[PDB]
Amino acid sequence: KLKKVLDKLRLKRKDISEAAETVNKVVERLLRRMQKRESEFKGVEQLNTGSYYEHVKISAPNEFDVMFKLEVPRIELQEYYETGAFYLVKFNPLSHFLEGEVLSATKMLSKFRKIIKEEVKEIKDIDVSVEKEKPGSPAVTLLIRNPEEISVDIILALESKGSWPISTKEGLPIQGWLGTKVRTNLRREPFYLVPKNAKDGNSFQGETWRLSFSHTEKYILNNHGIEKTCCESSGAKCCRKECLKLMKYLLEQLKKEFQELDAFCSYHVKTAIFHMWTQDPQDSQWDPRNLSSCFDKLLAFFLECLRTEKLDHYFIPKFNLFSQELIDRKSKEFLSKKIEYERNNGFPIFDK
Amino acid sequence: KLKKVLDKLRLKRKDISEAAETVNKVVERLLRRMQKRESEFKGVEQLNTGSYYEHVKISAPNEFDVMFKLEVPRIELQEYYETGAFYLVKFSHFLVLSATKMLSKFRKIIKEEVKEIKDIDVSVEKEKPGSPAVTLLIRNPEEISVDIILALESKGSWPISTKEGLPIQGWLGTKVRTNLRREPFYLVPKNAKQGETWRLSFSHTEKYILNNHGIEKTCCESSGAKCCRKECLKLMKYLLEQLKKEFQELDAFCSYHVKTAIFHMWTQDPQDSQWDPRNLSSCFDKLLAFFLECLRTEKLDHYFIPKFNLFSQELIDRKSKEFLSKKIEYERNNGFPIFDK
DNA sequence: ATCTGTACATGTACAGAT
DNA sequence: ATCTGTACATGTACAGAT
DNA sequence: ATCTGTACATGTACAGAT
DNA sequence: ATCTGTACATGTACAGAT
Ligand SMILES: Nc1nc2c(ncn2[C@@H]2O[C@H](COP(=O)(O)O[C@@H]3[C@H](O)[C@@H](COP(=O)(O)OP(=O)(O)OP(=O)(O)O)O[C@H]3n3cnc4c(=O)[nH]c(N)nc43)[C@@H](O)[C@H]2O)c(=O)[nH]1
Ligand SMILES: Nc1nc2c(ncn2[C@@H]2O[C@H](COP(=O)(O)O[C@@H]3[C@H](O)[C@@H](COP(=O)(O)OP(=O)(O)OP(=O)(O)O)O[C@H]3n3cnc4c(=O)[nH]c(N)nc43)[C@@H](O)[C@H]2O)c(=O)[nH]1
Ligand SMILES: [Mn+2]
Ligand SMILES: [Mn+2]
Ligand SMILES: [Mn+2]
Ligand SMILES: [Mn+2]
Ligand SMILES: [Zn+2]
Ligand SMILES: [Zn+2]
Repeated sequence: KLKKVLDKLRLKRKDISEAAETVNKVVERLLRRMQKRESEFKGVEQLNTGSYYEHVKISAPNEFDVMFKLEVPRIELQEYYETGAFYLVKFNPLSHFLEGEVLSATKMLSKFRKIIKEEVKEIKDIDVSVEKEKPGSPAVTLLIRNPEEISVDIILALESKGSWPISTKEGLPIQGWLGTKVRTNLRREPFYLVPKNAKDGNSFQGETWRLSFSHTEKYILNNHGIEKTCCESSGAKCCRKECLKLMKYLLEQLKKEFQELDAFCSYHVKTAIFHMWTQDPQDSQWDPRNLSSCFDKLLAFFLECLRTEKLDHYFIPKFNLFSQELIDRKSKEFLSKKIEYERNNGFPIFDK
Repeated sequence: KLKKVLDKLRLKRKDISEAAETVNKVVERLLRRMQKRESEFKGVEQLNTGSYYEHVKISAPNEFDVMFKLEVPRIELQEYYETGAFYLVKFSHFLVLSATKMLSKFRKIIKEEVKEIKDIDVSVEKEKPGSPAVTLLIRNPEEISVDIILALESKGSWPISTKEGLPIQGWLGTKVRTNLRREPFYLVPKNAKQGETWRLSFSHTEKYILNNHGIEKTCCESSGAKCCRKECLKLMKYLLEQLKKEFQELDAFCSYHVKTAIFHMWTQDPQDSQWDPRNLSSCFDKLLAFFLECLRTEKLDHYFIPKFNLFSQELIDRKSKEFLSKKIEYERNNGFPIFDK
């Protein structure tokens, strides 16, 4: 039923290995070049993030997310107009990206990008170009034409080892689920800043960064139970990741047909399900035999977020991803009707 | 009932503070002398172990265990007569690495430093053979002992005899196990019974387990449910201590026996709900039953070293074991009279 | 001669394949 | 049920540098 | 290399509520 | 009698500074 859908969504070991071998070649080579010279990004380290590395990538192994993180000691953060998620950075190889002590995201991203393009240019091993910059994106995106099309977001990131910013104090409400020790430990890991890089025309546009908890989200996905043995070989298997996939698929399929859904992304579904997992902590509430009622209750939750125009960042409570400012009421009522319809007619869109 | 017993066993915030301040003074000072002065034990680091640091110490804060661990480069181990737990070490004034030679110098230093402490009342206990410890007796108005335990630290994968040990897969899980087994392992100068023999120590791992003892991550946390696993451990420790005070026939038994047994019980009964505080009685009782079966069958395997039987004939006489069986059985079947002294 | 950043060596969880 | 490739963590060997 | 500052877990003690 | 909330105490990991 939904079992058969997940079978379709299941990646193939063969495709995984073909995609993985090529992607690793390129990434490895880019990462070397960032140190290989007296470059401003020497010391940058690699951290694989996103769905593929969380084992929730569906349909094909054709999008990979990688974080090129750089430790910046001695950092002063200033929150950008109470938004919660956006900051200026202040205070050395970075010398050339400063705006009198302020660190320009776009200056740094540009140099990062220029290097990447140069390195890609000198790869006649594999078929690979760099995608035209999209505004409001921190990524340098590689398009690889293995006989199959594969995208890789290379994401520049600052790494701070200090305590997380105050706006996250009330975030990550895992106490009743994964517990206090997991939370304290996670919050001792560093936090990450990535360029916002929009070209809206607003003040500080080019010097604004945004927080990233991709590393933490990865730990959670791969350690998702109240019982330590959830999904392990001497444990009981849950259906938490399976729900995540199914919901990801509903949004993808809808997004490929209807352009009224451009404002929506998978991060919305991931955020929503983090909330659901907090709300329903017990592994027994995600029993595989209850895949249907579980997926259904996730859908119901998501619709309520759309209806009430409210879906809080899981790490930054005050930052509403479903604000009027970010997504139109119309866009939200439109997605509400499409989800409601699919739900009440057997999920036609799963058969396409 | 047994709730009332635990109250008696509960340490007092005041005594904890007084004992802790004095113990830390001494340990801090010993640790400095090992490093800040040019000794063979130059890079030695501190790691607190045992009941007090596991929060299972009963009655009084009067015995403290501390490990002075030393990072020692790539070493070769060779198993001492198949026991599983005892090894010779190989590859500087202690050379094959003699446990006794090393322990002696370690001890000499400690004695010298203790000698020049006019701050606090503190002597060094007469050496007990087949003990890895230098034991300090501190006469705060209250008597307090501190085992300073020399330990070699190896970063290599654990020895082959432990491959089948630490059977936590159905309890704490495979990820916890793999991770724990990536931590280093420790060799302690316990003389085996000879003089160049070390013994493995998993005090660091036992500490993680005591403080992360549930199948649910929230066991005993502030947004979790409280279990009675540590309470059973205390109760069983107390039964053994009280019995040991009365009967010399029980000199061969120690709390490590009880701790080992309960590790097995926790493995056998993984679910936090099987250690519900409302079931303190049935839980303690089933622990007793398990321990008697170990005594009856003369078998209690080291939790980390399966082939090493702590209840072998070679280590404890049949008579000693039948004697403890009768005493435990009696206490059990008459409401634990011994808990009222 | 010693030291070291880099690459290899070892081990295992996760999940896909048989 | 067993087997197998990938990703990821930690230990160690070593050519090139000091 | 060593030390201090910070944050929070695991305790204990006790009052007021259930 | 037990539970819940607060205060008070110790232990411990790690970052940033010296
Ligand atoms: N892969 C992917 N790309 C999408 C999706 N919807 C739109 N896009 C593309 O994103 C570009 C513009 O950026 P955006 O802000 O609209 O989209 C981001 C981000 O790209 C998307 C999720 O992408 P991901 O990080 O690769 O996701 P993951 O690996 O978890 O799953 P999968 O890739 O399999 O879907 O979500 C948006 N987003 C918004 N806020 C955040 C945030 O804080 N973190 C992250 N990680 N993403 C965020 C355009 O090219 C557009 O086409 C989509 O569903 N998937
Ligand atoms: N504290 C204590 N001392 C005891 C006990 N029974 C006997 N002793 C004294 O130890 C001397 C040496 O004999 P032993 O080798 O049989 O004793 C050891 C060890 O002393 C004892 C447990 O001591 P601990 O490590 O301080 O205990 P823990 O901190 O877990 O709890 P607590 O101190 O609250 O009881 O058990 C014996 N033992 C045997 N194998 C091991 C092992 O692998 N590890 C450890 N740690 N101990 C082991 C005798 O002369 C006597 O005076 C006793 O119950 N407690
Ligand atoms: Mn992705
Ligand atoms: Mn992406
Ligand atoms: Mn002890
Ligand atoms: Mn001791
Ligand atoms: Zn699971
Ligand atoms: Zn517990």
